[PDB]
Amino acid sequence: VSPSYNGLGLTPQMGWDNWNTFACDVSEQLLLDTADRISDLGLKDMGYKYIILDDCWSSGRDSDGFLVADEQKFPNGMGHVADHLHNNSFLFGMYSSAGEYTCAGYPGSLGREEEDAQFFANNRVDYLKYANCYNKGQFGTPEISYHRYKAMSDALNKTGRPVFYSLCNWGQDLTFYWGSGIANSWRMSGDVTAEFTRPDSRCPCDGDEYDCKYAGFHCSIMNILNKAAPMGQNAGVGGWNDLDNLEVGVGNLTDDEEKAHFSMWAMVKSPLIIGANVNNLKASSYSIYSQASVIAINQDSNGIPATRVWRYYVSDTDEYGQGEIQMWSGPLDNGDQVVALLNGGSVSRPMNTTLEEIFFDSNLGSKKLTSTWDIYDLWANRVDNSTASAILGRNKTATGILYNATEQSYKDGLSKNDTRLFGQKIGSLSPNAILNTTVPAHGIAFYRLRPS
Amino acid sequence: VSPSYNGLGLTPQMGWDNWNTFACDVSEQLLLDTADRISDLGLKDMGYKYIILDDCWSSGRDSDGFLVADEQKFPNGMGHVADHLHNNSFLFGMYSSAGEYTCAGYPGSLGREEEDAQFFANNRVDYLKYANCYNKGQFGTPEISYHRYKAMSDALNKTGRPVFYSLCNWGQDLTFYWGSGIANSWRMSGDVTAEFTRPDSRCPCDGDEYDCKYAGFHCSIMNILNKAAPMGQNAGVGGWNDLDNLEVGVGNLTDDEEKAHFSMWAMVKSPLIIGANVNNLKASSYSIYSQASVIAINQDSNGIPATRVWRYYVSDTDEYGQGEIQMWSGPLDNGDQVVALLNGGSVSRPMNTTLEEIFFDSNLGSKKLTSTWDIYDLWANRVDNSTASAILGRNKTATGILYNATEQSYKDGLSKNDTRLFGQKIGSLSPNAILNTTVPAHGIAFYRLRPS
Amino acid sequence: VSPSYNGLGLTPQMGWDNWNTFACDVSEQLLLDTADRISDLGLKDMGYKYIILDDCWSSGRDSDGFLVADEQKFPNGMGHVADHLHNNSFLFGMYSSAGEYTCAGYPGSLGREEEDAQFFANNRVDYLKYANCYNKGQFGTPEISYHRYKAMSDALNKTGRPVFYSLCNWGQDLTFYWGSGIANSWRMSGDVTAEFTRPDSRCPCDGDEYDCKYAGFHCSIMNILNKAAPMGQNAGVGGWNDLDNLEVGVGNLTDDEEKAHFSMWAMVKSPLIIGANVNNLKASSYSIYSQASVIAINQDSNGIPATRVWRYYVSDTDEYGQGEIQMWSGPLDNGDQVVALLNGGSVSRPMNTTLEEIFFDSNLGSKKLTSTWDIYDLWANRVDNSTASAILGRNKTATGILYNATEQSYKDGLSKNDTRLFGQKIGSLSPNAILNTTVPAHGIAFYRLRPS
Amino acid sequence: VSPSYNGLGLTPQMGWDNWNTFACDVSEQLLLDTADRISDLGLKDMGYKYIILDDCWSSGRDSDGFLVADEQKFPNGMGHVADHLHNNSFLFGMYSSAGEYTCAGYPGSLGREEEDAQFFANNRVDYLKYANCYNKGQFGTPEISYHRYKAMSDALNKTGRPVFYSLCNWGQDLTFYWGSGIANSWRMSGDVTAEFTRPDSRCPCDGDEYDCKYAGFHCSIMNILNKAAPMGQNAGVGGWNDLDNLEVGVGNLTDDEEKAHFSMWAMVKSPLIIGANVNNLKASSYSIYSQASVIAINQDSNGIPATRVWRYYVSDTDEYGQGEIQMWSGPLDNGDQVVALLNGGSVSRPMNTTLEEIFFDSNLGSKKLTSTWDIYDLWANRVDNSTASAILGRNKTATGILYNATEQSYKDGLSKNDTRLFGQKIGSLSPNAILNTTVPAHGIAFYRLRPS
Ligand SMILES: OC[C@H]1O[C@H](OC[C@H]2O[C@H](O[C@]3(CO)O[C@H](CO)[C@@H](O)[C@@H]3O)[C@H](O)[C@@H](O)[C@@H]2O)[C@H](O)[C@@H](O)[C@H]1O
Ligand SMILES: OC[C@H]1O[C@H](OC[C@H]2O[C@H](O[C@]3(CO)O[C@H](CO)[C@@H](O)[C@@H]3O)[C@H](O)[C@@H](O)[C@@H]2O)[C@H](O)[C@@H](O)[C@H]1O
Ligand SMILES: OC[C@H]1O[C@H](OC[C@H]2O[C@H](O[C@]3(CO)O[C@H](CO)[C@@H](O)[C@@H]3O)[C@H](O)[C@@H](O)[C@@H]2O)[C@H](O)[C@@H](O)[C@H]1O
Ligand SMILES: OC[C@H]1O[C@H](OC[C@H]2O[C@H](O[C@]3(CO)O[C@H](CO)[C@@H](O)[C@@H]3O)[C@H](O)[C@@H](O)[C@@H]2O)[C@H](O)[C@@H](O)[C@H]1O
Ligand SMILES: *[C@H]1O[C@H](CO)[C@@H](O)[C@H](O[C@@H]2O[C@H](CO)[C@@H](O)[C@H](O)[C@H]2NC(C)=O)[C@H]1NC(C)=O
Ligand SMILES: *[C@H]1O[C@H](CO)[C@@H](O)[C@H](O[C@@H]2O[C@H](CO)[C@@H](O)[C@H](O)[C@H]2NC(C)=O)[C@H]1NC(C)=O
Ligand SMILES: *[C@@H]1O[C@H](CO)[C@@H](O)[C@H](O)[C@H]1NC(C)=O
Ligand SMILES: *[C@@H]1O[C@H](CO)[C@@H](O)[C@H](O)[C@H]1NC(C)=O
Ligand SMILES: *[C@@H]1O[C@H](CO)[C@@H](O)[C@H](O)[C@H]1NC(C)=O
Repeated sequence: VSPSYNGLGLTPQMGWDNWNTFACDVSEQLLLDTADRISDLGLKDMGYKYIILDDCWSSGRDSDGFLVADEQKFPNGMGHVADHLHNNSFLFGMYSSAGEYTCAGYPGSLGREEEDAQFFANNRVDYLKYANCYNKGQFGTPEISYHRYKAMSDALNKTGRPVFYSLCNWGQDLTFYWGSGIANSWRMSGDVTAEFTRPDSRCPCDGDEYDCKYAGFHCSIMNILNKAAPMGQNAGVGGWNDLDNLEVGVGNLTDDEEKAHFSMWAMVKSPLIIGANVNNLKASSYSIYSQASVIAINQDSNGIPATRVWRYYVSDTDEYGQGEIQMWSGPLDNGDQVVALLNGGSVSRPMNTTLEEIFFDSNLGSKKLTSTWDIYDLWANRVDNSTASAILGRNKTATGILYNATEQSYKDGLSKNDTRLFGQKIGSLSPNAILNTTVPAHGIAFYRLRPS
Repeated sequence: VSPSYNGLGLTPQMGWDNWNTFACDVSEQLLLDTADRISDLGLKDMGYKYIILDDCWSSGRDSDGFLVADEQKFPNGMGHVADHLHNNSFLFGMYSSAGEYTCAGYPGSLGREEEDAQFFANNRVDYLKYANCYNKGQFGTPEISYHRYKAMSDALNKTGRPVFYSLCNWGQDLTFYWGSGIANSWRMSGDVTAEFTRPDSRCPCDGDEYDCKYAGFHCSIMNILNKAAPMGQNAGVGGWNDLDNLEVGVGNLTDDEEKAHFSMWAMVKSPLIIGANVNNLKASSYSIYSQASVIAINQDSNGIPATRVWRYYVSDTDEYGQGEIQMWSGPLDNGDQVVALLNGGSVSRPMNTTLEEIFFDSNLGSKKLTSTWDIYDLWANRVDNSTASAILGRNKTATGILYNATEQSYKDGLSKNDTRLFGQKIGSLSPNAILNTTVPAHGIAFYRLRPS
Repeated sequence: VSPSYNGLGLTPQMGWDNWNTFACDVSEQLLLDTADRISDLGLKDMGYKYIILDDCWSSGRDSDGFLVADEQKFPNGMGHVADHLHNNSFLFGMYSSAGEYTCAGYPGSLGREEEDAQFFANNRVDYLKYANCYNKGQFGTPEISYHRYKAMSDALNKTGRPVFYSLCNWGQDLTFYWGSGIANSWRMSGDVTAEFTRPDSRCPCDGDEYDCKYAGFHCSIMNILNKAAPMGQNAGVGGWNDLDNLEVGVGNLTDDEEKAHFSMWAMVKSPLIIGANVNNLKASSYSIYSQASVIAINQDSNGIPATRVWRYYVSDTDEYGQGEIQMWSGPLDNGDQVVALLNGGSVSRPMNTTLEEIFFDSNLGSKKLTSTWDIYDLWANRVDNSTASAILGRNKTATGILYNATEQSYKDGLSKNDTRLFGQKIGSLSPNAILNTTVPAHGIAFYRLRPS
Repeated sequence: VSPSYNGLGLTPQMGWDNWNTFACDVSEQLLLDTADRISDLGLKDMGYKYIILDDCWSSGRDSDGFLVADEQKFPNGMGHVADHLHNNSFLFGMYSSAGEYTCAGYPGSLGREEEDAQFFANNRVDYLKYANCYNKGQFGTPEISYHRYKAMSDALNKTGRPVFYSLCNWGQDLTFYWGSGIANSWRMSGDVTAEFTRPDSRCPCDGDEYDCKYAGFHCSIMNILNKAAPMGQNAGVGGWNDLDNLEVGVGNLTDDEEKAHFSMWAMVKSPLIIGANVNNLKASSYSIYSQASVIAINQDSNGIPATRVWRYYVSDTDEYGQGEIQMWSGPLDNGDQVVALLNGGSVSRPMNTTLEEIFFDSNLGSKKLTSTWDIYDLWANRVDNSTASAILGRNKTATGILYNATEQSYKDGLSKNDTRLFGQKIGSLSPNAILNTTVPAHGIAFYRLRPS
């Protein structure tokens, strides 16, 4: 633990990014309509405050060296978009790269940090995603990468405007070590894709290679989670490990895969950023994004990422030869404990654990191991497929259905003991007893344990 | 994507180099005769414009510190060779090393970049191959290697002469990351040899070791292709991965090995540089170099290297214990798709793929997966062994037989739909159907798919 | 061998640290009571001189930039604690980090080395544990880490006060190479835990990965010993490999595990620092800490760490799939030899060795291989469970029971031949004969061999 | 190839070092007696010119900062020893470390390069072995190690005295790349030991790990040879890979192991430095050192290290689980070829090769593959055990028995075709025929092939 370097990111950020679906194809209308839609679906009031505009937004640089927004896509300027967003209680996020160009080939900020930082402040920006493309060889050791990213960190501070600073260097040069003191969140891997396990030649580093020299992209959900496992210890209040935007609602993942993906991202205190097209979001995906129970885990005050307790490879492998089972446990602020039984195998299986395994750093005969604990299924009481369809199809309102965090912070709700945030009690676990369930293929059992 | 740093290399370079056969043994006559021969065989007009003179060309340095060409080998100077080449519509390329000496022990350019750059400009040079021998410990991190190669990059720019800058550092210190902003192409491995699979003690890094600390040489064709697989994502217009000169016509590769080698080099957008002795070139090798269909893939406008979709090891291993099968797919500018089924096994085998595998980043129900595609064998209509022999034996002319890119750029030919550039339609692939062929040992099936 | 850079640490340091049990929860009273208790139990006079106060002791920094001790925990200041300790013949140790903050988030010493060094001298400090948290990207190569730690090394020297300088960078950037010239001891791994073999996701580097890029913590006893194995050759008089505080009396290790852990730590010349709560220490653990025989090995004059002679994996694996057997041998100053037969297997087993294996660098027919050697069980004559309980329960005094090193240095005792420091002779080993024993699961046979 | 940076080391150096047997225990008498003995046994006139004094020779530094020789060991100074050596036609070599201290703890030369260099010149030194102990963190990248060793390289040059500069950094930071331009030879691994295959915990890097981060020591003969295999390509006239002093006559290697060890060291163009006590040298070891045939390979003009053609692991493993077979081939200056069939297996076995395998870089139908070659056993006509005993026991003189290179350089002898230097013709190898022999366990078949 250390204080937030800039007072922001006391919990992981939440919001939305246009990349995963719209890529370069962007506009003022797309952004604002989507913003409205996110607000209308009640996701904004769940915490999804950040509207993040990605790459391909500028047209070039003007006479003063300052950045110029592509007026075809943005005919009123950027600050105009910020204002619309602020008026609807959103926060506004923009994109750049710590290099000559951005990953799509547009002007980059390397050596031009102050001008660009000021441009973002001038256009009333709250959040900067800062990439790693075309960095002119300014990487390869922790020090050199640290200074390149400190440049913009300092540049933003100089503008006097509070800006949530999001590093996007894919974990290059061991970012988990040096991120906290200059940033609020750092990407720790190459880009995620809508694949749960699939290895990819574009993502050469496997799950064990947290110190990757070619981060790449099209990395699977399990590849990134596996890379993040040891990094939890270097995350905390004010500085988080970023496992990339959520793929829930994107591509062709199963409901089980989407739950597992969303739960784990929340349990390791990763930024929860919607990658889906909210105007073309399916019901099952929508109810996953809106699971207040799980969001509460991610938004835990004085957040601590969960720890992977064990991992075994299984003979039940998928079409890609992948198959492993995992257990994760983690402390919660109010004395509770998160537990995940993760079945990455190709077949439905029984999974089990004990109190000894759950409270991994507790000695024999200690309170936690000698007490009885109530088990809450965090996935219970999820918005059903019919209700979600109705809300998405504008027939119903989200009001009264989805938990409102604007009305009542997650911390408050936990203090008040909202069944809304704790899921449903399905039983209890006692010393010398075993917790057992059936966990679907590529699925999860996700519990919150409370003392009896 | 980013713009070409110097406006050159909008497609991968094509041409010829004396090293693979003649090594140090060089002369004005060898160069000029070969140039004429390349022109006469019609290869020049296919795109093979660059005549690259390699090592062992200088005799020392003169009183002014400037380089001096070995007058026994070059009695008229270098600019005299340039002129002959320009007159015959060739472009002229020379060699140096970012070190104290060249790999053969001749004067090197380290710390003497401006003088040497100017010398090349003064002798009207269009292309520089810039090696990595005797670099005085100026390597080991990306930064230090970047600055060493930037030195000459800057030095060439200062001369005001357009020069195609070809890096030859064998991928040391992760060149794929930093090459684009200062160069047009970069060697990404140690030297190739006329072996398809053979591991070599002089090339200690295997196919998976793209981050190699001892690049070495005598690396097999499959060793280099395997190293290049993840690097595709860091190549594009103006900056290419260089998998070293072609070994087609050199050594004792089979026809199938030569086709596979040539196709893959083209599909990953590698420089296509003839390493063969064109005055002693055999028929089968000649027809491979002259396959307009395959060159069109390499010379695709807005070029994107193909992606390796899958790779499996097989029990059919050769004399060296090597045996793997690969599938590669890649987007083409006009909406087409390149597909390669690569049999690196020791035995002829059936190979298969689907549309789902071919369009690897396409969601279910999307156009590409729901449409029907016509399959074109890119190796059809190749110059036969009799015709090629006749052309090489001067009995026939290449004119009217080989596609003339000078007369009609590859892009135009693709727009005009020249059967010359598309191969022969052998069928079509529909959703839920499987594409199946028989692929020879160490051979390839190489397709272009067009929408129906 | 090289002289001690500062004249201290001629043998490995011994003492106690509050972290392993009390963590942040500390006070003047806790420290002083514990000090008294350590003295009363006779451990002080065995060599456990250093009372090391860990993290969470400061409240902030004062107006002059100097450090300020948290007056709630320390209402008389630090020098007041030093004095009480000096008066009772203890030495006083404090904590800081070569970073912006300490690992618990309190003021760190990076860039503020002189002020902080002076503060420690002013408060009459004898020992500094200097951590690696929040180091602002000042790591990644040996050189950069070396200078960061040299900064404080120099800063302490400037104060003119003798200070035992203990590095705590977890072996990052190959500390064993550069530690000796600027420090007395260096942590060579991430934090130990009360687990003998258990792999942990928070400690990603296994036993073979001595060059670890994410040191982590919760590393098992065998994980750290395995990492230390090759490092012996870079330790000696004045500069030692530090395998972290002893876990004897902490958590739930078996008696056999505690003996193995304690013996090995001693045999490799690691600092012997009590991590146990001495006010809640159990009998068996107490008798282990008080084994004069084993301490004599650690405190050997002109100390040389032992060498691991062999290591095999066995099918007798524990609940964590871990199971290996090891033999270690090491020269002693008086011509004797330490031998350890280490059974990390899950089952009791016979273990054997010869003189050829014991004297691993001795040629055939040399004196050591041709002589006969007496075998001394170093674990014989250990304080029994009844006597220790009595001493801990204040019924008996340690005086007359525990060896007094203050009264008679270990070297003297070895010269005088105290059966107290040599254990019990259990037999002899002759050329061509085999030394065989039964070694318990997770246990050790620990011998001193003397010439007949 | 590149010229020798200083004109020395046109062939690998030959001589003797006191370390392998006498370690720190040294004197003027030991050195001079040994020198006389080496001369009397006729080894000096075989090329063993360099008498290298190792560590533990100085007593401290004098008032001027200059080095002071330990007058108990050297009561006449060092130049006095040089003179005795020059008078007997020897060359004199001394030791230092690019660090604060030497490996035994005596004054080191880091930051004091000029004074020390001048001290060596003043005492008429011809050769410097320059170690890597206590280097104050000045390693970790190629550049930093390069400059540290360039310091002394420059310092020696400044003295104007020709000095053979021998690097001893154990291959740290890829020395094979940067050694040539500043040195004559570089250690490429940790210290050798009298073990043929034995893995050792003090030498953690295996045979494949040429890029070692903890070089260590007590590395086996096969461990070092395996590390050196890829490095041949970076050695040549003026700059050689050093595989450490010869262990022939030291410890308890078999005659077959000693032959294999000596042959391979010669074939890869390593320095041939006697590590044995020449006053206690056994017959079989003596005849190995004196095999003119094999020395001629090492001392080949325009020397090129041999290439390992293939390597397979065998089921015939020794007590340490080690067992591999190797074939090495290499070009010789006069057009001949060295061939080694190396049996690292535990059992005697038949080994075979063809001309295609021997001439690994020759195409089918080329002269070398189509010609017939005469096979010469390089180990034939070796001094027998009786004659060697007599010479060592002073009964006979070496004169007329051992080849005299002082009288006739190896190059001359090869030109004159001395059966003395070629071994005995045992047959011939023709195209499509197989060369087969029986090779002993841990033994070698070592051939020179000549065209018929
Ligand atoms: O472009 C915005 C992108 O930046 C970050 O990217 C990492 C990724 O960038 C490139 O990927 C893409 C494919 O999505 O490839 C082309 C450029 O050739 C671009 O259209 C696009 O960015 C590189 O090709 C990859 O090497 C690199 O891994 C960021 O992580 C993304 O979220 C996104 O914001
Ligand atoms: O010399 C021209 C050569 O430079 C580059 O070199 C890498 C390669 O150089 C040396 O190998 C040599 C140089 O003459 O190449 C032949 C092999 O056919 C050998 O006779 C000789 O050793 C170094 O010795 C090697 O370590 C190194 O791998 C460039 O990459 C080549 O394309 C070529 O232009
Ligand atoms: O001492 C001369 C030695 O220097 C080089 O060795 C590296 C090696 O040195 C140390 O080994 C020895 C044992 O031989 O250990 C003691 C004290 O530690 C010394 O007397 C002696 O040098 C280190 O312990 C090792 O870690 C280190 O690797 C050189 O390589 C040798 O050839 C020789 O010249
Ligand atoms: O706080 C003093 C501590 O510093 C060293 O620890 C390394 C260890 O620090 C961090 O862990 C901490 C502190 O131990 O433990 C909890 C749980 O994470 C946090 O409050 C705090 O950050 C890092 O998280 C770990 O990655 C790192 O390994 C030292 O080694 C200890 O002996 C102790 O003095
Ligand atoms: C994944 O593939 C499924 C087929 O199993 C397909 O249904 C999804 O595409 C969506 O189909 C919907 C038809 O009910 C359509 O209304 C929706 O717009 C479409 N989504 C997109 C992005 O084209 C596929 N899912 C996704 C997210 O692509
Ligand atoms: C290795 O062990 C052999 C027995 O296998 C032994 O003979 C060697 O010792 C040497 O023996 C010589 C007579 O054969 C004797 O003259 C010599 O003094 C002796 N060397 C030493 C150091 O004692 C052993 N060889 C070595 C080199 O130690
Ligand atoms: C600027 O930096 C200081 C810390 O030096 C911090 O307290 C402050 O909040 C930062 N301000 C902004 C606007 O980022
Ligand atoms: C003393 O107690 C320990 C338990 O901590 C036990 O394991 C050990 O065997 C006892 N000692 C003896 C000699 O039995
Ligand atoms: C010479 O003696 C050695 C003993 O070490 C033995 O290996 C070898 O076989 C002997 N030579 C002959 C020719 O018998």
